[PDB]
Formats: sequence, structure tokens, C-alpha cells
Amino acid sequence: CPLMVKVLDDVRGSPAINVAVHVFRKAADDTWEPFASGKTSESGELHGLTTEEEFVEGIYKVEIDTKSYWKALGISPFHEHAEVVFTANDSGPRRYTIAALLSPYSYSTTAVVTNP
Amino acid sequence: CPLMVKVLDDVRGSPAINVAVHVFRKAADDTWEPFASGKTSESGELHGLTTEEEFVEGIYKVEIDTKSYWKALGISPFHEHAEVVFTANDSGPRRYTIAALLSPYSYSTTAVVTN
Ligand SMILES: [Ca+2]
Repeated sequence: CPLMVKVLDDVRGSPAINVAVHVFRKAADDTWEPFASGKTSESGELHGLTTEEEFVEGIYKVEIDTKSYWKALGISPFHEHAEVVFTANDSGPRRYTIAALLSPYSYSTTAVVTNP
Repeated sequence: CPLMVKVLDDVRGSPAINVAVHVFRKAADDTWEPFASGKTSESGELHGLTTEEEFVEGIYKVEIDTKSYWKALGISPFHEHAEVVFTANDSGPRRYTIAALLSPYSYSTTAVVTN
């Protein structure tokens, strides 16, 4: 599993469950092509987005649907989504974990990158 | 000043100076229309991006060119840029400050909206 996303809720001190995540890959015409998507589990994690084969080198955008998460909890948020944009696999396959720590008017995002 | 952007460097504990910042407004066709841009000052701040008359309700994207900032310092970065996408909503709080706290493999962003 070469791309994983983990999301935490900093208001309630819990994993952020059922958060929609969309991944896009920058296409040759500079548009964003849908690549993969899913929802976080009860642990706040989203596994199984892609495979080593499918996950070619390129520029990827991970969009985390934070606004819907806050709306479901009955909280007024500021951001539409959290966005993480990065070049992946430029020197061969790597494994990427994108974390997002969410508050209504702020978020933090970190990447952990490991070599298989 | 309806909109200000402040950028900080969490490796050296300093303002992030001469960082390119681009703001876009979402158009009816869902494309991103250039709205304002500039480079951060010696204080890490970018003022004078827009006026009250120009800054209408809608969805805005702030793209901060972090990759160019780190690479020039000789430090290898992860992100292409930092992105902040938000809805501007008319109410009492009318001055928006978007702050970005930068590290090579992470960033934090907060918004302060005051009256
Ligand atoms: Ca390459």
C-alpha cells in the first residue's frame, strides 16, 4: 500500500471517520485527472487507494473533504477542503503517508515517506 | 486590508521572505481565476492584495510557492506548494488573515477573521 491518508479531529480528540478523500494526478494538458478516492475508516485511516503499478510518477493532489466533516458534526468550518500537492515516485517507488490534523479554522498536514 | 497572508519558516524560526503567493477566485465554470498575487516582505507578510470592492463572497484558493522557497535555501522539500481553499462569507468579521507555518515535510495553516 503505497499511499495512505490518516485524519484526526482536534475538537473531539478522535479519529475523523467517514471523511471523503479524492486523489488527482496532473495530466499532460495541466488539468487534474481523477486518480483514486475513498472514505476514512473508524480508525481515521484510508488504505487501499492505489497499487504500486497504478501509482506512477507524477504530481498528485490529495483533497480531503473537511467542510462536509464539520457540517456533519454541527460545527461551522472555514476551509472548503484540505489540499496536499506533491511530486511522487520521481526516483522510484516510495510509500507515502499523508496525515491531516483538523480544526474548524486550521489544519496541519505532514508527510511520512519511506523506501520499500 | 480585507485579506492578508503571513508565512513563517519553522526550520529557522523566521519570517519566510520573498515567497510567491497567488490567490484565485472560483469562477462559474469551476475554473480558478487569478485574483491577486505578490511576494512576501521581509516580515513574511503580504499586504495590499485586494480592496473591499473587489473581495466579494465566493470560494478562494491561496497557493504559496513553498517548493521554490526551500530549494533556494538548500533544503529538500516535499510539497509543490501549500494550498488554502476557503469560502469568504459576508458578516461582521471582515478582515481575513491566512497564516502558513512551513516545514520541509509539513505545514500548518490557520485563519483569523476579525471585525
Ligand atoms: Ca524520474
